[PDB]
Amino acid sequence: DLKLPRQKVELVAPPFVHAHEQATKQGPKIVEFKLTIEEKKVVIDEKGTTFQAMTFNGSMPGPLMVVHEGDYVETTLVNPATNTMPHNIDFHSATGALGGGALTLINPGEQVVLRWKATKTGVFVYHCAPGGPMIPWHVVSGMNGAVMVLPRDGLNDGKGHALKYDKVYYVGEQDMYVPRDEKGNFKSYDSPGEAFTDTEEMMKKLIPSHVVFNGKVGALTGKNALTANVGENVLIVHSQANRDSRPHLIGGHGDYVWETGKFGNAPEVGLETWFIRGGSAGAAMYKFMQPGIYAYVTHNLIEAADLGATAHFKVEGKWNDDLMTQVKAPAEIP
Amino acid sequence: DLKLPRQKVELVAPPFVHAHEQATKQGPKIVEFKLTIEEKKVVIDEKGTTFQAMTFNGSMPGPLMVVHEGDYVETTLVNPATNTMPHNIDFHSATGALGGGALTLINPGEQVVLRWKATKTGVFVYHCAPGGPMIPWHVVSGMNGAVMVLPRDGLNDGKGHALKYDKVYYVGEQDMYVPRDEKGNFKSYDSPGEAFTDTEEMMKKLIPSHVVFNGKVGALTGKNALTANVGENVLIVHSQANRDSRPHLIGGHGDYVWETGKFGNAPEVGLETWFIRGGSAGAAMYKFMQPGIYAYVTHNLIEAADLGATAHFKVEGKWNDDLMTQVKAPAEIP
Amino acid sequence: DLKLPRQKVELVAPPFVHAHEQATKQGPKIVEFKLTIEEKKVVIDEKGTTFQAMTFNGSMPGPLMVVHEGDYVETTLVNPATNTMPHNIDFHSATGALGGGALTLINPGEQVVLRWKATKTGVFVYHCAPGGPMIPWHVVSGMNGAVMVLPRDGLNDGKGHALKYDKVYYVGEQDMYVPRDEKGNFKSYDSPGEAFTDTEEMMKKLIPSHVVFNGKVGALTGKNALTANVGENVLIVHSQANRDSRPHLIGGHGDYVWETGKFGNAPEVGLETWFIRGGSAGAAMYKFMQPGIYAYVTHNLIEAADLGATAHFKVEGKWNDDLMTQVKAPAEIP
Ligand SMILES: OC[C@H]1O[C@@](CO)(O[C@H]2O[C@H](CO)[C@@H](O)[C@H](O)[C@H]2O)[C@@H](O)[C@@H]1O
Ligand SMILES: OC[C@H]1O[C@@](CO)(O[C@H]2O[C@H](CO)[C@@H](O)[C@H](O)[C@H]2O)[C@@H](O)[C@@H]1O
Ligand SMILES: OC[C@H]1O[C@@](CO)(O[C@H]2O[C@H](CO)[C@@H](O)[C@H](O)[C@H]2O)[C@@H](O)[C@@H]1O
Ligand SMILES: [Cu+2]
Ligand SMILES: [Cu+2]
Ligand SMILES: [Cu+2]
Ligand SMILES: [Cu+2]
Ligand SMILES: [Cu+2]
Ligand SMILES: [Cu+2]
Repeated sequence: DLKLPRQKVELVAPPFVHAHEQATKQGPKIVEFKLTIEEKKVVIDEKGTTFQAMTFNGSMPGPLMVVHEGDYVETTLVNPATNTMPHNIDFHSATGALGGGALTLINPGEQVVLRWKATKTGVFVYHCAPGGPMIPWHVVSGMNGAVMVLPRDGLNDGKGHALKYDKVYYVGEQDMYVPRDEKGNFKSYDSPGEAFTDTEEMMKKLIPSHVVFNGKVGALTGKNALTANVGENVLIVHSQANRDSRPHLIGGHGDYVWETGKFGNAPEVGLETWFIRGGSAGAAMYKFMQPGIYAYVTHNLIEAADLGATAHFKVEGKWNDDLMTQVKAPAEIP
Repeated sequence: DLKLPRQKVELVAPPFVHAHEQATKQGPKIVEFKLTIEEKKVVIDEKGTTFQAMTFNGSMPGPLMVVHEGDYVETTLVNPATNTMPHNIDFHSATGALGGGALTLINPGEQVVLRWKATKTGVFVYHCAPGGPMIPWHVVSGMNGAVMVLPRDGLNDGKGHALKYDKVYYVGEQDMYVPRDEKGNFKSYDSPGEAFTDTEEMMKKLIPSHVVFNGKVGALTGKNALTANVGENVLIVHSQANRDSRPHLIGGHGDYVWETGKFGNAPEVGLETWFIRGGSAGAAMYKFMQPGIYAYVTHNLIEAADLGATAHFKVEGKWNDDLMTQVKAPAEIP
Repeated sequence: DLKLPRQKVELVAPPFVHAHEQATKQGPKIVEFKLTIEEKKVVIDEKGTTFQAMTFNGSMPGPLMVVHEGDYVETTLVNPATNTMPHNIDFHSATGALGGGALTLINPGEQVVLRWKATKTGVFVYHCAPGGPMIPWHVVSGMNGAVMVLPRDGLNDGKGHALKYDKVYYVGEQDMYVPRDEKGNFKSYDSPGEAFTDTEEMMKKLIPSHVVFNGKVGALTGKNALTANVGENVLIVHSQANRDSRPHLIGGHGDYVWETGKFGNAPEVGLETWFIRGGSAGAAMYKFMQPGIYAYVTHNLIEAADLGATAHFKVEGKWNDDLMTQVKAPAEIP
């Protein structure tokens, strides 16, 4: 007999986040979301390597869901008949039934509706988990995203001061396991089922072939670079459902970071690089001080430069010579 | 001339913990423990793979030792003549002599008695360390456990409030390196000595064949699942003497977590997944809110599902529909 | 028009650190440093394995630079014509232009002068980053070091009390990727360019052949052991520009640790093992209580004992039997 107001959310594809309030005068609501599973072959690199992806809402990562502490999150999970496998959903933000996984197993052609109370604040992973060896395989195939549960008074610095972001981006990092043939080329497969045996053999060796942001090498570069202006406070939510990551903003800092991702704890200040434990999401806020190109990377630089894990920010504004200056340009040695 | 009262402890096999007080009105005591080394071939998986184990007290992990700050811990380490190698013990809780290792090297047929003052609170690893390349080999063969040093006033939340657990479990995670033959089957050996060359070659490649809790795949499942009731506050001590781990309670949380494991620091609150640095123990407390099956995993899901690192909790009590409910069971899509 | 006093620093090779004040009554200064790049073939192990190194100032790690909050750091980077490749420098302590990398790219025969304002306190990595796949390759070839930015009032414990160290050491950990030939011996190369193809293939597999402190197996052992006396408070700065590490002082503790390395955050107390995220530096302070040999390791014990990552401390002073004692020496079992 839960008679609270209902609110529908129109999810948007990462790295963007659906519109939301930080601090709110709204009381608890039932917030309604819909996720539709899509299994699909996608291209993950600039060489044309293909991958058997499985996704929530067609994206890797799945979209970021944003609610406030004490809301009830009501998700309709849909598994169309065009898919081949059973799927479910496990929210790390939720309490009971394996995070919802034990209540959401659906075959192709079915849907289910789960409600959970958002009793814990922070950013949290959600992922598919349809039992046994299928659990890692569905997650590393792309079936993961995140939810953010905000305090109703918004974020704070642990010393009584509000922290308000001007914009938020969600960076979902994906470790992928694409097998190679005898001569050393990546293999292509006709279905997720056909990719399973070779993929699992590689998975158990624990070394990914690719580590990407937003589903593909270079996804968050060029036309699709992240953007900001000097003076803007940007929140970057970072998740990794299976493997550790160490985010770093090249040329910047984490001014306020929740590396374990949970807003009941004060943020740490002034970090160079932070650590996202596999199976979690974290968040870092930075106020841009300088214009120009920044790279956002995992600071295993082999992964960042060679395996795919680099995003860019393009930042507009005025250069600050007090903070940094080229005193003397490259010249011949005296 | 140390004339304090003596107290003997009867150690018990993991995941259980010998009986102890949290807050105590006892003053410092000399607490007496005995560990007897056993080298033994064991089965580590449901396929019948064997492993040359080396253990404290016949178990992997070694038993949890519990004392209070300011106690003196007096350990009799015994290396029976039925063993083949020298062994020792290094306590991360202890100060000096390589943690005791430099004072406890014993050949088969010898015993030694070490006393150390428990000046640092928290959970800490202990492990064998008999010099050079033998150090990693004895540890990854199973020669590690943990000790817990409690404040005399018990645990607190860093904000002045007591945190009392209703029960404690010790989960020791073991990375194992079992070599394979040409056709790809795991190899069996007649002695630890015979397993050494092949095992060391694999170890140096840094990828385990198995990652297990309590010594074997499935050790903490079925009849041997962990248990709780709705409303019980459970402390889970987690150690990993060689390699990082990222614990996660599927369907729950870490309500209070000391991921670096040291009680001089306030716990973090409301975590989804925490991080145990290789060479350390950590502790997490959770009050169960929902009945049913939970899985406790490292959230590298490949390790958890495919390499062995999953435990279960079976929890009794009343389902809470406010926290989670299946609004609509699986049905055909409209 | 920046008219502050100038101060030159004479850098010294790691693990030592150039002389500096902790708390200072000096105001902001322009502190002047010079780094000269050297590409050179070096021996990294006791078997005589060679490696194509690239370094700042001829050392791995590069020297520790020490300044105070609000200083301006003016670095002359020199790339002599005896080198073969372009190089640059990226300071994680700096704000803008990819940490300075976008302003410091120099060919063999050129130098550049960069100034940045030290607005963030802590220890921070610096490394070369000359674009694309070259970034990881130059870093894992040895082109990284660290800078320490002290509060002007020196270090504190977060509870109002000064923490003053008696001496500081800088331990730079390097993951190295040396390829093997068919029969399994490590390969030697005539130039960094010639080592590139084989080295990159190995790098992308993410498993190092060697993990060393101060450039070589055994660098910080024997005549070159670290030293202290009972009663001395020693700060150990640890960096790792590419890969995670888990420092541990065998027989000691981290009395005060900033594992994310940033002095705006209070240190954690009483750690056994701490965690240095790849792409960062951290710092730990310990007051020695016992004489004798200590080992300082990463507590992946395979890396420590088998791949090269062990340093020693030799500590003078009086043994404390209250803290630890051998109650009974090794004797035959009754
Ligand atoms: O040329 C035959 C020879 O090649 C190997 C690979 O070294 O196997 C290749 O050819 C087989 C027969 O065509 C294929 O089945 C196999 O997939 C392919 O690798 C050898 O095993 C074989 O003797
Ligand atoms: O059949 C001989 C042929 O097999 C190889 C493996 O490819 O070696 C196998 O046989 C050897 C002789 O019986 C064994 O010593 C060895 O352990 C086994 O792998 C080849 O090396 C050999 O030419
Ligand atoms: O002995 C020839 C035989 O050896 C292999 C390695 O198994 O190749 C070796 O010899 C080649 C010719 O000398 C070299 O080019 C190569 O580098 C070396 O590995 C086989 O490929 C070849 O059939
Ligand atoms: Cu799925
Ligand atoms: Cu999960
Ligand atoms: Cu041993
Ligand atoms: Cu140890
Ligand atoms: Cu360089
Ligand atoms: Cu960097």
